[PDB]
Amino acid sequence: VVYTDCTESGQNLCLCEGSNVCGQGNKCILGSDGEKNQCVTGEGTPEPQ
Repeated sequence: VVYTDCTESGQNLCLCEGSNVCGQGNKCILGSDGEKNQCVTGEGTPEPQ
């Protein structure tokens, strides 16, 4: 039950915490304002098409 990496801050079923998944029910923000990545809960969508 693993996924792929994200492409931008905001997706969900991707990898944002280094290589750990970050997203279902929540929403990560990888590299904020040209900064770092972090996981927060919110409004987004799965990365897989």
